[PDB]
Amino acid sequence: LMQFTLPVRLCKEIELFHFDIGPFENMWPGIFVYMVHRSCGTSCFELEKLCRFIMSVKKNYRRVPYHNWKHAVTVAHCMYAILQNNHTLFTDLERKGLLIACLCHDLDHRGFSNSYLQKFDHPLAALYSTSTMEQHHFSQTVSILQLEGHNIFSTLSSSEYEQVLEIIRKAIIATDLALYFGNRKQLEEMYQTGSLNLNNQSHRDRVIGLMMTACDLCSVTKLWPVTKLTANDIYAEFWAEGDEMKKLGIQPIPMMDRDKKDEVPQGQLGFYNAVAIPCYTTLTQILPPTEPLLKACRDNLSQWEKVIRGEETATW
Ligand SMILES: CC(=O)Nc1cccc(OCCCOc2ncnc3scc(-c4ccc(F)cc4)c23)c1
Ligand SMILES: [Zn+2]
Repeated sequence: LMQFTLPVRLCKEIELFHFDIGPFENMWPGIFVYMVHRSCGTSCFELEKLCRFIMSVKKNYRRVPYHNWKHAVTVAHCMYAILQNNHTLFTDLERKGLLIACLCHDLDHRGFSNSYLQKFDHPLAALYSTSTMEQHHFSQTVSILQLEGHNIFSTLSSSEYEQVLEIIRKAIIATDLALYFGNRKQLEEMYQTGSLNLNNQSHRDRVIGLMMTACDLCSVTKLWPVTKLTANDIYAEFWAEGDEMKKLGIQPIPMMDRDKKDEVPQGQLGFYNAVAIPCYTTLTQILPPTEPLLKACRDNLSQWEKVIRGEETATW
């Protein structure tokens, strides 16, 4: 049988949460196939159909500084590290579904938030009033699955197929950060009152939603030099959206204003405190083997504090 392999440094480092997939774009499909085979087995997909699916997904990602193909594969790797560190918790269907959801979660992203679509009066905002881009990303995912030769789920019953596309739909909708706050608040209550039950489908959903936020934000869990350079890509998108807000005659929030770069360090502190730390804290309480994400997140907050106090500087 045909079992994908990696050079020794990659074969080992890929098991770690802080793995960087590197600058060689033509290696990323091989990295993804490798992760699926070790996460779900050589059986769970027809390799011809998989590679065809991957290459069409790649084609429907755009040339944007942050929400691109590299990000898709990076987010899938985080989900792979979480699945491999908790191999006993997830069904055969959830493992298959979640690596696909991660690869597809940002399909056809143009570097703009839901707010900008609503202020621009984009057509997708008429089709879907909430989680605008995220419902688009999912309907893109369904389209690629319905292309001739791309149905990587072709061997499932009508029943399992519907279950796997409901896992993918909810997984992709949960990457809407507006939904994250309430989702994590409810999980924190259910954990502390001891009512959280992984056998309750409704509880599993919320838990899978937190994992998707954790994987989506995973650039804050890398080593500082990777985190620091990804920050330049994130703000490159943010500043372009701020410029497009000014063209509609709207003053953008300061974090989207390229005239307020000075405020980024303090902005990153807010983000680590209000979003990142709480996210990996709750994920670690529910899934203890995910502690390294929280630890790497705390290390980077401590690096942004160093930047504020002038003992360290980011050029951007
Ligand atoms: C105090 C406070 O609440 N701050 C606060 C709250 C809410 C969002 C907020 O964004 C701060 C901008 C830095 O954003 C980021 N900063 C570092 N890493 C990453 S990885 C993904 C994002 C990312 C995050 C939000 C997106 F909409 C789009 C991508 C991101 C900051
Ligand atoms: Zn994403």
